[PDB]
Amino acid sequence: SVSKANVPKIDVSPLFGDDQAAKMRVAQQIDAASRDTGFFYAVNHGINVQRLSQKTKEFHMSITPEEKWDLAIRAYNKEHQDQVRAGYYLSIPGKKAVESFCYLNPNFTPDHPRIQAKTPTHEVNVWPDETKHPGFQDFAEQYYWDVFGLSSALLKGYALALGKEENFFARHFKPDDTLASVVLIRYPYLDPYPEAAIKTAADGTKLSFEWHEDVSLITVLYQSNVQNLQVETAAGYQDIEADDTGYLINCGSYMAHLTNNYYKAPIHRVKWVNAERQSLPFFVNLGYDSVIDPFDPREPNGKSDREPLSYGDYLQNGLVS
Ligand SMILES: N[C@@H](CCCC(=O)N[C@@H]1C(=O)N2[C@@H]1S[C@H](CO)[C@@H]2C(=O)O)C(=O)O
Ligand SMILES: [Fe+2]
Repeated sequence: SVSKANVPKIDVSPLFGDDQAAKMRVAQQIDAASRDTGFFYAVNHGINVQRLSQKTKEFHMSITPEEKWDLAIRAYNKEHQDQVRAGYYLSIPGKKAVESFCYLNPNFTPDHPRIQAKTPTHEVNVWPDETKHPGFQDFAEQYYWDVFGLSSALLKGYALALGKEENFFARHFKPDDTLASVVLIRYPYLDPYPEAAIKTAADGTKLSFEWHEDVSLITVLYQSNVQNLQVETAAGYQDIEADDTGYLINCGSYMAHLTNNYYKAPIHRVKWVNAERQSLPFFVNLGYDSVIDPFDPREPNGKSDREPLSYGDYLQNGLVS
């Protein structure tokens, strides 16, 4: 069988406070995890994840085919040419099992300057009818800000881990312009399960999704308590244990770029499991114009031979790829 990946549980609660040495001890743990498998569980994070799971389940289980077309991104509904990112991503019964709903910064309203300019990667969220889904929009928007807050705290820990001041990343992660997204992914139980929705890896493993690096600075993920994720290490792919009380954290490829691969974006994949479950990532993205100068923490002078890349260029390029 597959070895279990080392995915430590880190109490991140000091990152919300003013005990600087305690924050450094958290930063060390983040450093160690980042340099090992690239994953850790954030615990004592303050978010009500059971309620998140319950509200998300109520939504997934009550939304109708009519509503899904009405909310569909343009890959599924040609009428919705402005919806590249935000909206409903339909299942295809007999073929594609997964379905999801993505939303972006609630501050991307029609009057937002980037929406007015039609800047790539910015969209105004779409929502189901309030009467059919009472409280869902308000809950989902509040969740965005709850997970934004956790993510800001985690970015302080990453900054300290890399030898920087604690606002090194967080100063570019702002409510008025963050390109961060929430995705509410449903993985269904199906009997029989469509073979066309099952991929097989080179090593024989049945997959729902093949290997990838995340398009993000960091990813902040809640999942149901059903083991499914694997990470590629030198020892081969290893199983990441489930923990539905914590947030699974890893770096995306923007972090790898900025740190000259000192904090790699780990390659990971999703095993096929025939189980009704949830995968609720928050992709921590900066602003469209955010640029952090690449560096290299392994080098005495900290200098890197990588070219600066704006977050908006990174994201546009990554989402297409
Ligand atoms: N629409 C988003 C970007 C979504 C990126 C994405 O689709 N991620 C993969 C996916 O689906 N999975 C990975 S992350 C996560 C596991 O690696 C999830 C899963 O399948 O569980 C946006 O515009 O910002
Ligand atoms: Fe991923």
